[PDB]
Amino acid sequence: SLVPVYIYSPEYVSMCDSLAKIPKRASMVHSLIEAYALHKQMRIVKPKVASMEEMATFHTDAYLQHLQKVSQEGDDDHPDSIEYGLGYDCPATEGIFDYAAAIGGATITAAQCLIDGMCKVAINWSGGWHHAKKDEASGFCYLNDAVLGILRLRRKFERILYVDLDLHHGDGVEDAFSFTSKVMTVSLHKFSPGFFPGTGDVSDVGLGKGRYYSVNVPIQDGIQDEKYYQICESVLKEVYQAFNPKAVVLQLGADTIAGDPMCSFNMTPVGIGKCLKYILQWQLATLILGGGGYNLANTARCWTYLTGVILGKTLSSEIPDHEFFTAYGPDYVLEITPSCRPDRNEPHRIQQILNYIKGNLKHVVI
Ligand SMILES: Cn1cc(C(=O)Cc2ccccc2)cc1/C=C/C(=O)NO
Ligand SMILES: [K+]
Ligand SMILES: [K+]
Ligand SMILES: [Zn+2]
Ligand SMILES: [Zn+2]
Repeated sequence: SLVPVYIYSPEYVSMCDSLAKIPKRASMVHSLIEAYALHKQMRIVKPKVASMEEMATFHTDAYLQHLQKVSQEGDDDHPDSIEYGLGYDCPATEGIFDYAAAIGGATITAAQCLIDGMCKVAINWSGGWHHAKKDEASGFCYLNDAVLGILRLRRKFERILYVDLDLHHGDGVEDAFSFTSKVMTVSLHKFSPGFFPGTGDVSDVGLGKGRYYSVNVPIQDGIQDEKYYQICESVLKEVYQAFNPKAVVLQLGADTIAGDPMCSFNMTPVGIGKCLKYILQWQLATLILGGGGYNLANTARCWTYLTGVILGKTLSSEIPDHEFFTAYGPDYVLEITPSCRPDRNEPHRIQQILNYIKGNLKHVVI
């Protein structure tokens, strides 16, 4: 149809809530999307928990298995943990395996729907776990659903484009497809000394026949909706022309929005929204994902607003009373206001980058 597919299931939302770093976030988001009763304008779909075999299409058995053990326990001692990433920035708590599988399945489902012509846009705000390596958790990413969806997607579509708008660089997803030309990865993110993962400069382009098939736009603190769109809509224009994608997987981690603990970018869901609109306009099959977002209230407002955009709907400022109303204090409005920090993004260095890029995107043609 022309109607968007909204991957959802009360079981699933509960599952996602159990994640340490972002408790009750999944619920808060569905709850708010429901309060603006947008779900009514979408096609709900239950997540087909990823099979051991499906997850294994990108992750080593050794890893998936170890992730399983620990999940049915508590990583009792296991000094081998570090070998797989389980530690602090990826706590191997109990029953996370089911957690992973739940999410990875959802994203896979989303991709299935897109494949089966059931819709042009499939959503899974829980997904977006872009750091997970083929065999080693990373920055709260125990499973890389982002990649899985791309794989499942490549079944029907030839060239697939992955646009990562999370605050952090989408290393995991990028690596997975660093050596191929069938999948292109575009990532906007804060790049600085010490800032995790600290990978993906602009000189990062890919390897072998995957060279120039990995584009990275390093941004600096303070960037707002103004410049961000300029920068983004600029790159996405080139990428589109020189790549001609068949489908698109878009990660929209809200850890870039003003107010997020990450205190780096100074974006508001409206800006990210404009980027979303620009992509959607290509009317290719598109798989939407969540990801970072740690100022929960805000993360909810953001993704809800975006969901609105996806429906070409205009939401009212008044935050609809709902299960978490209290949380949107003290103004209870949808809009987010950019903090008052300077935008350390020198316009010279920027244009310098947008050329470096389009220049590399020149080869992609040739
Ligand atoms: C909150 N978080 C902490 C880490 C680290 O492991 C390390 C770190 C080290 C020095 C400065 C800042 C962060 C990674 C994340 C989030 C990733 C994310 O949301 N991906 O989508
Ligand atoms: K990113
Ligand atoms: K690539
Ligand atoms: Zn272990
Ligand atoms: Zn992030």
